[PDB]
Amino acid sequence: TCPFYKKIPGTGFTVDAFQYGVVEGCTAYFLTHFHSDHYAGLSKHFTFPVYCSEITGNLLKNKLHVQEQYIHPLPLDTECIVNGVKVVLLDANHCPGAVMILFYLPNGTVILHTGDFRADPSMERSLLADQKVHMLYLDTTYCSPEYTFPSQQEVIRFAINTAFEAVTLNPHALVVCGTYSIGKEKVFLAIADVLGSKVGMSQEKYKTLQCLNIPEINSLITTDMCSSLVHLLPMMQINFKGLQSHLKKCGGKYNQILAFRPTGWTHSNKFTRIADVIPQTKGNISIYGIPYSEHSSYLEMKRFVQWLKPQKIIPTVNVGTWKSRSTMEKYFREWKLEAGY
Ligand code: NI
Repeated sequence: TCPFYKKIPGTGFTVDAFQYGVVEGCTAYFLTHFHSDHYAGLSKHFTFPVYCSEITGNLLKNKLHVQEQYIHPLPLDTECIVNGVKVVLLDANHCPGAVMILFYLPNGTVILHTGDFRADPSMERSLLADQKVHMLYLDTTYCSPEYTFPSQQEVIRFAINTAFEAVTLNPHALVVCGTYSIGKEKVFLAIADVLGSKVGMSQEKYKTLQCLNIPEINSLITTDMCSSLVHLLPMMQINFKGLQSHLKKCGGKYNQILAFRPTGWTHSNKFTRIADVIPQTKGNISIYGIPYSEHSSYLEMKRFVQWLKPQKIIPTVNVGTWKSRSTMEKYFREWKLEAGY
């Protein structure tokens, strides 16, 4: 059954709750972003109102075939009325089209639902600055102090420098980047830009990218593999067997592959810096795991929450075990005692 952490009290709303069938008493289903664990259950046969960003709405229509009459896109940073309740959508700094949602309850309570987010100080100057938030439904993916990671900017600088050096030393080297969802587009776009190439990909992934309102996108991507020296493949194909295979397919146009695997966190984050990363190398193939995250680090999370000073926190991630739940509740209390709310 639908868990309590997906229901917004005092409303007939649910958030990211599409795999339970009809939810008794739901008059509007919000969708924070187009990642499969969040939209799981949506299809062309859905007949209830879905509220979301413009970009998520483009993906629901073109990739899922949800019918236009059930998709209600809203602009960001704008007070809107939905079924009699004032809401605002804010940029979540996650993947394209990902939002946080502010609900203004008839009783005066204000609730923020982060969806999936990477907290940033710029959020402290959004419409969140303007009033008190009583309850926070929080993306707690990396809620433990071991989780450190570098800025997105640092990671992109590393990738750009690594690729440019390799291809300038060997003009017959191929760059490959893995993907399995939207998100992390900066990795493959930044590498292609330094190499004076478009990025080449499959027809299904090009279609996906043409939904995302990225400026000048026609100048940046293509379905013609042969013309391009940065290719995208399914993350499942980013390994030696999969890459050797792929290298054959270009027909001796390339003699070396340099591949990136954008992970979230991995335990080499605890012992190594970005300046000191190394790849796995079998022959003329090298695979780099780069810690490009679209979720808050523990310190970014903690800063956000200490700034917001909510009355109550409801975790939406790692909630399945008593041990995780208890650990999270301990950090929340530390934070509140340190900051004095
Ligand atoms: Ni996500």
